[PDB]
Amino acid sequence: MKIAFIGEAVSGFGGMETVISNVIHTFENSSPKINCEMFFFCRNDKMDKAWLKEIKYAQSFSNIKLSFLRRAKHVYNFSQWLKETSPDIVICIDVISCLYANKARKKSGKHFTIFSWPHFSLDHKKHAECITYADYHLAISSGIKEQIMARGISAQDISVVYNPVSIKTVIVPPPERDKPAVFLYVGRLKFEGQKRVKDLFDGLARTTGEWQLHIIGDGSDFEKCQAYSRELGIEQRVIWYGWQSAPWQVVQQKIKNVTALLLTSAFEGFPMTLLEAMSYGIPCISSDCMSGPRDMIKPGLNGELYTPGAIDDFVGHLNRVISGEVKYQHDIIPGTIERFYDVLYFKNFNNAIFSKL
Repeated sequence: MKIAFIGEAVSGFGGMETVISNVIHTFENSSPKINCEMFFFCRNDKMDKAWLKEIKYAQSFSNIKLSFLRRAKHVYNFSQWLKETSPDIVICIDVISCLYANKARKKSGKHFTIFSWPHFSLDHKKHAECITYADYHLAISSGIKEQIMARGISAQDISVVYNPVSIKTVIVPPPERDKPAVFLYVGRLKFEGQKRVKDLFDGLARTTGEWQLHIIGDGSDFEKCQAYSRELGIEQRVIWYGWQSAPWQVVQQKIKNVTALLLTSAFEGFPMTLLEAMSYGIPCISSDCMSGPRDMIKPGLNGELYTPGAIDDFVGHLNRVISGEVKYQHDIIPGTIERFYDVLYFKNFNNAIFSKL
């Protein structure tokens, strides 16, 4: 004991919430308990509490409209909480909370260590400069580590902890020989913007060889993406599943054989679907975007990376996996993401904290 996990209020149904609750519980059962608590800075109470089931938390509100005054109230409320708790460790799940923690530490008179643990590219969310208010840093990607070092932080004060995925006991095999290649896209649909489904279709339309694309997800651009597939003349090779609560059940039950999962984004907070696909042995072809894919994909071994915007290179990767010129062995791909699996992840996460202490 004792570790405080603090951050601005979240929706309550995110991937981030899943990792946080999971990390707290296995901290809570590590030693006799090593105690964990959470503190949220909120504008309202719209956050769902389901995920905080067995989690002790407190909140600070504040909906004053001048942000200077709202931050002042948050720093005060968290300063008082620090006096009633006494945590040894404060871990901030967003960058603005690093500022709140630092200012409330001086105000409260308490002594503790502040870790940042952001869950999105600093360059793509506000308040990036607030990262410098933490003592040490827990980076879920090498890209995040580079962004922190760019603000003057020493690499020795940043540990890359990645993010966790569960070990699977089934493998999704490739299509049998002489069957069309089967590509998979899992995610919210955006035609350009962050996801660039346009690039996915542009690349697939230029490829050589028989292929089929299975798309699990939707979004406002659904109709625009459908019309673009018709414009490119690929519409009979695309199968749309809409939103799906359990995409990997759809993969096993309905699709059964997969050549590769494709991701064509301009940026990602953390591409958890890539980890999920590799944990089932599915190779991934991804843009090398900020951030995450380059930490998971090993070119030639479990998939490929292409330079952002290099659609010609993407098409080359697609042609080669279709032809067999490059072959990814689905049976060994789950072993290529060893450092992401729950138990080893938590081991290095725990060590990244107590080694700085």
